[PDB]
Amino acid sequence: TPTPADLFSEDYLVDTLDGLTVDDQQAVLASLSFSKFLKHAKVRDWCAQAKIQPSMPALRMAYNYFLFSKVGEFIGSEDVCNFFVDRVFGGVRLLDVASVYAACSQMNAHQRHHICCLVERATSSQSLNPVWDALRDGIISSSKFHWAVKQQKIFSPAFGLRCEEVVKTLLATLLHPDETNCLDYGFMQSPQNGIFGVSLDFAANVKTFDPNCKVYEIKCRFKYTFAKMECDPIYAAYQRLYEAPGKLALKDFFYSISKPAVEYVGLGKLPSESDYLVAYDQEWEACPRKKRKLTPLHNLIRECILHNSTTESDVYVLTDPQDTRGQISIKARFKANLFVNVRHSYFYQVLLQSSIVEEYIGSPKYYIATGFFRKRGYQDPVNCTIGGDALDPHVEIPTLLIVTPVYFPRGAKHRLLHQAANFWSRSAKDTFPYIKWDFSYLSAN
DNA sequence: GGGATCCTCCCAGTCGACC
DNA sequence: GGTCGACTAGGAGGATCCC
Ligand SMILES: [Mg+2]
Ligand SMILES: [Mg+2]
Repeated sequence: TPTPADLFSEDYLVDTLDGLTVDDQQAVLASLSFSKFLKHAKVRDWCAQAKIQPSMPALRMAYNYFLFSKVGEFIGSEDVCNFFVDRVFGGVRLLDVASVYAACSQMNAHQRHHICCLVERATSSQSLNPVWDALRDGIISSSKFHWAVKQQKIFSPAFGLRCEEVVKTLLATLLHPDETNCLDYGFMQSPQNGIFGVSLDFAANVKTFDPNCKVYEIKCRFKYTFAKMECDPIYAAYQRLYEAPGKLALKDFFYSISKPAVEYVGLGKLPSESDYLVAYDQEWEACPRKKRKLTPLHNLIRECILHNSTTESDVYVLTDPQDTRGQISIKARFKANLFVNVRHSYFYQVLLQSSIVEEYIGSPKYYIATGFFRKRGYQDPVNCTIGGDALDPHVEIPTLLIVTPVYFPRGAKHRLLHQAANFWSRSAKDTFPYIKWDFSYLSAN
C-alpha cells in the first residue's frame, strides 16, 4: 500500500515482501490485480491503437501470464509461466502486452483449462496465500454473483474462518471418515470467459476434477447461541431437541428466536431473502402471516423451487461435550423437509461453483453444510475432540449440523450466468472506456 | 461474513368515501 | 351494503456498527 508493486518491471517481489507479515504482503499484492493491470500505461498505450480491440478470456489469460511472472518465485511455483512460454509463446519469454495478448488469443480451450488448473493448484493455500487478493479482483466471485445478477464493485483501486474449519472437521471426521476427500481448493478462474471465479470449501469421495464426488459449501449460523440457563427459551427448545431429535422439536428450536433460519412458504407465495432455508409443508407454519404472492414475473424463482423441493435435508444433532467429557459426535441424525431458499445468496454461490466445476470437468452432488454454534460456557470442557481431530479451545461450540442438497435447472443457471456476465460487461465498459472491448464472443460464451 | 438495531419501501389486507 | 379507492399493517431488504 505504501509500497505498491509494478506488474511491468523486473523488480523482485521477494525483495519487497520479506519483512512484512502475511497480511501486509497481500496489501502489496493487491496492486498486482487485473484492475491495476488494465489501468497500466503499457496497457493503455496498447489499447489506444485503432486496431486493438481486447476480448475475454484472452485478456484475462494475458493478465495471468504477467501476474505469475511477477509472483512465480514468491509462491514457489514457476509452472504457470513455464507453460505460457513453452506451449503458448513458441518458447519465447514475451515481455510486451501486445505480443502476449496475441499469443493468448490463439489458445484453445484445453490450454486455458490447463492454466486455470495450474493456478488453482498454486493457490490451494487460500487465505494463507497473498495472491488471493490480487486474483479475485475484476472477477465475479461467488460472493458477488447474487449482487451482480441483480445489477445492484467488480474492479477495485478471521473468527468466522475458524468456525468453517470446525464444520469441515465435522464433514471429514463424522460424515466421510472412510473416504478420500479434498479439504483444500485454490482460486478457480473460468477458463471459458475469465470473468467468473470461485473456490470450493470441501469435497467428499474424490478419485485419485471428479464428476462423481460430493461438493459441500460450508456456512455458519450463530443466532442460535444460548447460555445453559433454565429460563432461556432457546436453551429449553434445545434440550427438547437434544432429548427428542425430530422435525417437531426442530421446529420449536428454529422458532425460539425472532428471526429464524427457516421460513414457511405457502402455495403461490414468494419466498423472502431473510434466510437460507424454506419449508413448503404447512406443518412448518407457526402463526399466519401475510406474504407476497408469486406473480407471473417469477418464472425463474418458480423453476428453481420446482427443482428444490423434493430431496430433504439431513439434520445432525451433535453431542454436547459437557455431557460426553469432551467428545463431539453425532447423537442423532434425521431427515427434514427443509429446502434451500432459491432466492437466498447461498443458492447463487453454489450455483456459480457448480457452473465452474463443470468447466473444469468438460454431475457431482452439491450440498450446503451449515454448522450452528453457541458460545462456550463456564462448564464446557476446554479441550474438546471431534473424532480423531481436536477442537480449538478458542472457537465456539457446534450444536447442530444441517446438510441441504442443492439442484440447478440448466435454463435458470444460464439466464443468471448471462445476466451477471452482462453486468460485468457494462461495468468493464464503464470502468475502462479507453478499452475498445470486444464482447462478441462473450455474449455467446 | 454474521448478527442486531435502525431505517426505507411497498405489497396486501384493511378500511374509508360513496352512492 | 357493496365497489372501489385510499390507509395503514408488517413484509421485506438496505446500510452501519459490532464482533
Ligand atoms: Mg464458505
Ligand atoms: Mg458462513
